[PDB]
Amino acid sequence: SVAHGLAWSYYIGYLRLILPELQARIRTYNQHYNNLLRGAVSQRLYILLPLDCGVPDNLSMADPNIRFLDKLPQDRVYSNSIYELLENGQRAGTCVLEYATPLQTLFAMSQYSQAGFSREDRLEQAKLFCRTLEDILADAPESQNNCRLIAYQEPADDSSFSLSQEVLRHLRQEE
Amino acid sequence: SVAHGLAWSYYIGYLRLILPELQARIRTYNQHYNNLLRGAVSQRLYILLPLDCGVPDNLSMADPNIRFLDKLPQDRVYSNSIYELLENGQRAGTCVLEYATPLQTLFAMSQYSQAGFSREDRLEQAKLFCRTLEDILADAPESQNNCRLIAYQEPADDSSFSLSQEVLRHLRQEE
Ligand SMILES: [Ca+2]
Repeated sequence: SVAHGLAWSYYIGYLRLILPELQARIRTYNQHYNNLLRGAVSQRLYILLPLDCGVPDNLSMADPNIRFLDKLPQDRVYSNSIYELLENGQRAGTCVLEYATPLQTLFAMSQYSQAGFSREDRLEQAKLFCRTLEDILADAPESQNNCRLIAYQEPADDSSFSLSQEVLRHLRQEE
Repeated sequence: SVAHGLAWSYYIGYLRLILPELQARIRTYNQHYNNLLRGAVSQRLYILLPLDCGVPDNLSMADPNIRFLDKLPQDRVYSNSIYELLENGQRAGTCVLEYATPLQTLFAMSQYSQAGFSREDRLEQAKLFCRTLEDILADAPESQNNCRLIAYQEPADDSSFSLSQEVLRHLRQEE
């Protein structure tokens, strides 16, 4: 099961490094664009976990209601992004939002014949990745409340899917 | 069984990306950065895989007989390093050398109390990581002939082990 290693690597190699100073970075950003914003950038890292492992390199196309606002400023250096979430045509929220890159690995594997990795396998591992990461975060309260996991599938009944609504539903669980 | 995911992530997200253009960068380098007495750089990525997962944040400080020579120059950016290997003071070879970074993840895990991840578990995963990666590489020849995995365990009598000697053993049996 690749999911297990993938989740631990993601946590140990990335989340555990960046989450500690996140709260300070967004704050610094908030203080300096407070004139322009008011409608402060919310504080947690929102991690998108599309279970179909479909990962554009751009929420700048994923949803008309998600719009790139700005780069969150400040071996590995971290390029986080701030986005506004619209609803009813209005800005309804702003948050640091990104895809869980290990889902790309799972996707690449399923596309790599020698991996012997079926579509059923990939989805199952994606689910296992999400679950494992949740368990990891559960045991690190400090990190668990510095980020939010947003896992989703697009509906079978080809009714319309809203990535922004998915994000907003979590973002409103807090405040 | 974190080793599974670590190996696949390392292959998909790094090795399979970098190995395709390795021999080109090495060829290119073996001239256009003219240094009179510089020796030819060997053709493959040599990857250090200590089973104890002990990765120094350097590479030279583990062994004075491994000496940094140059950065291998390159749409992502990659940091690879060239070293000369000494034997009785003499230059016995020149190669592109680095540690397998996923072993750092295994070491960090064993240090992370809540992982429930012991030194014994770490060694088991380290071996599995090597075996898994070797298996992956075997079914990807165009990438297997471009790198060499150097897995080793260190004898309790450290006077009986030299990291440079280990690299040299592999370096000597090839082109
Ligand atoms: Ca010893």
